[PDB]
Amino acid sequence: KLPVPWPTLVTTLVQCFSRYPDHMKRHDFFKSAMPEGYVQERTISFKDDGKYKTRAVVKFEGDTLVNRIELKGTDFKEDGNILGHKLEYNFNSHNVYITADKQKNGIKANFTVRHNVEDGSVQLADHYQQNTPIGDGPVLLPDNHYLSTQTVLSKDPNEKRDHMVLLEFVTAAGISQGEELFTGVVPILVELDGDVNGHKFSVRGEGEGDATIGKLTLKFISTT
Amino acid sequence: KLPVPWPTLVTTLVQCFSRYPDHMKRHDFFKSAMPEGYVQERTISFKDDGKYKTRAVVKFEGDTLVNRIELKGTDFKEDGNILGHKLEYNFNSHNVYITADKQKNGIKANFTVRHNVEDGSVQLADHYQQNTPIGDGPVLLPDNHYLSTQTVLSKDPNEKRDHMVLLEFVTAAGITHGGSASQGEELFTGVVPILVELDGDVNGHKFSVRGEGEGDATIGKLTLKFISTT
Repeated sequence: KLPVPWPTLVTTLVQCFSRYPDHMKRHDFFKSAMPEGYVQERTISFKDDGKYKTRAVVKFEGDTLVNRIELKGTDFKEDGNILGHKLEYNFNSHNVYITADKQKNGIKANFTVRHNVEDGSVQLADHYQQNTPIGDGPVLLPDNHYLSTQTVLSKDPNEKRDHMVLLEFVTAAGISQGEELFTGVVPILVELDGDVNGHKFSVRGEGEGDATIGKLTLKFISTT
Repeated sequence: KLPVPWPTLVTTLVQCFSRYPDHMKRHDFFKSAMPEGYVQERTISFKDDGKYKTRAVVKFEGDTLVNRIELKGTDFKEDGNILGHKLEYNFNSHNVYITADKQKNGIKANFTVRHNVEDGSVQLADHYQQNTPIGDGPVLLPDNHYLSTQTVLSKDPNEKRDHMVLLEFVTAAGITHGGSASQGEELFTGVVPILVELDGDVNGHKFSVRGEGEGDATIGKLTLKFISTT
C-alpha cells in the first residue's frame, strides 16, 4: 500500500507533452532538449507538513519517453493530511509559471498545488522546479509563460493492485528538431523510487502522450 | 462558434450516471426515475452577469439515455466574461448538494460552479436545480448527500466545427450507512449510449448543441463529444 496519497505524487510522475500553440513553439524548452532530455529537480513543500525532494531524468529511450525519478520525503506528520490520507482523489487545475535559467541553460518553474482535503480545507504543496538540459545542442530558452493543466484521476475496474489511472491535458499560454519527435502518439514509461518518512515504495507507470493535443494517458501501479 | 463559452454549458449538458456506492443505492433518485425519466429544471445565475434558465427531459429512448434541453439566457453584458469569452477552457471539481424535494416528489440541489477567468479571477455561477419524475412509478427520495465531480475538457484536432470533448467522473458521498434499490438501477448495469440535444438562446443569440457518447454508472464515468449544430 502506498504510504502517501496518490494525488501527492501526480506532479512528480513529463512536461514535454504540453501543447505549445504555434505562436509559442519557440518557447518549448522541454521538447528542444530531446532526445537527450533533461534533469528535472523539485522541492515540494507541503505547508504545515513535510517536504518531497525529487530528481528525475526525462529522456527518450528509443521510441519511449522515460521519466525515472528518485523521491525523498521527510518530516510528515502522522496526523496530517498526507500521512493521514485525508486528501480527495482528484486534482485541481494549476498554472505552472516558467522562466528561463540563463546560467544553467534551462528553466525554472514555480507553482503552488492545491490538494482538496476531505474536510473541505485545502492542503498547499509549493513547488520549486529546475530543469537542466542533458545534451550539448542548442536548446530553446523561453520567455516567461505558463502551462495550464487539467487532470482527472480514476481507477481501472479490472485492476487489482494499488494503482492510479490518470488523464491530463496541458497547454502553454501567457505570451526545433526535438519537437519533431513528438508529432504522433509516443509511449511513456515512468519509474519512481520513493522513500517518505522512511516508508520505501516504488511506482511504475505506462501509457502514452500526444503533444499535438497536450494529452497524457497513464496507469500507475505501486509496490511496497 | 457558440455565443457562450463551452464551460458555461457543462452542467446543463445526466446525473443518473453518478456512481452511487452500494451503501447509498437507496438515495439514487436519478436512476429510480428511469426508464420514464425526470424533468431537470435549473436557474443558473452568473454573478454580476446574466442567467440561464434550463428545462431538460432526461429519459430512455430505446437503448439510449437522452438529455434534451431548452436553455434561455438573459441579461448578459457584452463586455462580461460570458459574452466576452474570457473563461478558461477547463472545469473545476464541485460538490452538488442534493436534498429531497418532498413537495415536488423529487429532489433539489444547490451548488456554486467556479469558472476560472483568464485574468486570474473567478466567475461564479449559482446553480439551483429541481428534478421531478415523469413516470408514475415509485421513486427514491434520498437523504441529504452530495455528488463529487471531476471533469476534463479537450478538443478533437480533426473537428472543424465548434466542439467540446468531455470526460467526467462523478461519485456520490456524504452518507455513512452500510442488490438493486430500484428497477431503474438495472438499466445502468452496462455502458449506456448517450444523446444530448441542447436548444439555446442567450441575449437573442440562438444556438444548438448535439453530444453523443457513453456513460458507465458503475464507475461514474461519462465520455462525450459535443458539437455546435447552430
